[PDB]
Amino acid sequence: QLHNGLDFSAKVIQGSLDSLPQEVRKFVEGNAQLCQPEYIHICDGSEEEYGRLLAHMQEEGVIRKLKKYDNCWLALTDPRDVARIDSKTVIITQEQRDTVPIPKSGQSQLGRWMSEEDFEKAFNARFPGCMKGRTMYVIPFSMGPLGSPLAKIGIELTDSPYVVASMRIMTRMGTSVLEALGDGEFIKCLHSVGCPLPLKKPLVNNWACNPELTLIAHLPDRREIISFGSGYGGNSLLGKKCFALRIASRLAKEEGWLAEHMLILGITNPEGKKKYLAAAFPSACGKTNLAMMNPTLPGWKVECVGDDIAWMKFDAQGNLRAINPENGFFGVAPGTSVKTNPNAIKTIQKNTIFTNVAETSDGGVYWEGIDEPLAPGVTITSWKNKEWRPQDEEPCAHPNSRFCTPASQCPIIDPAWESPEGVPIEGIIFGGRRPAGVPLVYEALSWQHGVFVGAAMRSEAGKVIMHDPFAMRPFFGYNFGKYLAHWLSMAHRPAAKLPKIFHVNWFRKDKNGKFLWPGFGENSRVLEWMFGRIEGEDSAKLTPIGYVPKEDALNLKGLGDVNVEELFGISKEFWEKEVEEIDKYLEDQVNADLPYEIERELRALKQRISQM
Ligand SMILES: Nc1nc2c(ncn2[C@@H]2O[C@H](COP(=O)(O)OP(=O)(O)OP(=O)(O)O)[C@@H](O)[C@H]2O)c(=O)[nH]1
Ligand SMILES: O=C(O)C(=O)CS(=O)(=O)O
Ligand SMILES: [Mn+2]
Ligand SMILES: [Mn+2]
Ligand SMILES: [Mn+2]
Ligand code: NA
Repeated sequence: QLHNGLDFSAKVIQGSLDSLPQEVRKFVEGNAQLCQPEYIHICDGSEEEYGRLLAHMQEEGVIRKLKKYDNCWLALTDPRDVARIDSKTVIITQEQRDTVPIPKSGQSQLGRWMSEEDFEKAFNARFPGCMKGRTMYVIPFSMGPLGSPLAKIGIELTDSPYVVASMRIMTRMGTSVLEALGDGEFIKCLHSVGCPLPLKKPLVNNWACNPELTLIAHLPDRREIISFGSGYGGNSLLGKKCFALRIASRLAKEEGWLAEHMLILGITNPEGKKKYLAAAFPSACGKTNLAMMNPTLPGWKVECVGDDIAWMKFDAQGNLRAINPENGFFGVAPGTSVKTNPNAIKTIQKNTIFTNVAETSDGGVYWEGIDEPLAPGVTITSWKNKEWRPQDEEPCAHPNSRFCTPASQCPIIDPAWESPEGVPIEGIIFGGRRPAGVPLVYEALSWQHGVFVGAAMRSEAGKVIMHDPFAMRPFFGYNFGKYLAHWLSMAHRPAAKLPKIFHVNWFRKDKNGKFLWPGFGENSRVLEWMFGRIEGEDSAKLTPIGYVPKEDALNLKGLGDVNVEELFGISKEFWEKEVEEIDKYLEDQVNADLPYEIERELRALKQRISQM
């Protein structure tokens, strides 16, 4: 330097720029030059750092301590910033077609491309000076066990202490990650709440955000994620959806693996045999309930590897090995109860951050569907920081409110959940909310059929049934047609042991709007059937849509009131409509990039339905 504006050492309040690997230093200092933070804090991941940052947020009114529990905390947000926001989420590539298929007639629902030129303008209108008066925290983090051949490293720069705290839970972060990285590659993650000091606009609820300029961008060819204006969830905790789905799905395509919106569980039967399964359901369709299931069937055990994201790669032996790249659960709070998710209830009463839930007067948490009475006298403060009564029209918790809890605390966390080699997946499950037409469970006829089943996924949002292929509609890092081809190519991998593919529906309803299946821990009975089918058991009957359980194949003991005929009913009329809708969707949305085999599976299903 000819002056003193490029070396930021004097502003470092933890760590040392000299200690960092050369490329990490360049990333930090270049963005410090741009965003103009007051200080730079290089995170070490220590309990001391974590304790002190929580206390600082507490001092500032940014979080409250939940005194009923052990080291639990509550953040209430600006109501403008409450959710991952797909409408302001983009992927930048040279050519649009690499990001989304060019649709035949419509607008793509499979992604949102932005040109390099448009992104440069958007970036320049946002980031220069955006951290003025704030600390830039440098978060070194591993997605996956440290040392796993399947793990990847990120560096997230943020001006949000809430993001630091939450990333310590949801990733493996701190000094050991810098040491593991050395001069290797890493995903560059840049985040700002977009509220430089002095504040140009009012701060609502002590929650810094800039909704008008919110933009969550992914630049896969530059290995960069750049996020501005939201402090919330998937928009700010950049390891989770940004990295471990959007960027990682593209990396996966390049490198021969898969990055999916799937839980991973281990299930052990009464004969002491264990298998791992993965399942892809959309948001609001119960991955976290399944991943942590307390099975009702005697002698069965479920253990949780992860509840949301799976990274999977065939090894040299042909086994599909999966890791959970996360380090915690970022679970939807409302609807979580002792009956719907008793293992979550156990997990979240220590070392857990809650966002947008209600607070009880004794310092506890509350939400819709907690299904748990309060003692007379105990009152509730809503997520909008107002007194709230059970008879009020508004909910006490935001519908997308979340807990953020360490995975190591889960009482059924799988003993191999941090195994660097991953766990061998033997079945993959698809599913969504279908109130009509779709049976409780069916099994695909082939790998190709099963990829089609993933592709054809639909789920209830006046009710609207929308498409959500592979539970990845918000999350494809690249052209969905090419993603299909990538999944199909797995069948041609020498020695591959391709898992059995199933589709489930927990949500079928009778004519009165009542669920036909009780669900939750009773889903263990469906898992039992899958288990047997993986073992080769003669428990399946062929239908037009795939294999279903034979009469009397499901254990229905302790239920008895279940209407199996309606629950497993397959209507020609319904399935004719269904195939037409899938046809129209794939034709428009995937168009010139629809693989031959998926078109063939569509034709085959239409043909089988035609013979009913
Ligand atoms: N009827 C029924 N509902 C279920 C079952 N399992 C989960 N649910 C419902 O699914 C919702 C909870 O699922 P979420 O935690 O939002 O789903 P998720 O897949 O983990 O979502 P993300 O965390 O956003 O990826 C609640 O409405 C539950 O009542 C089931 O077996 N039967
Ligand atoms: O939306 C999902 O599927 C999530 O798991 C929440 S967030 O991480 O996108 O905020
Ligand atoms: Mn979940
Ligand atoms: Mn999710
Ligand atoms: Mn093929
Ligand atoms: Na707040």
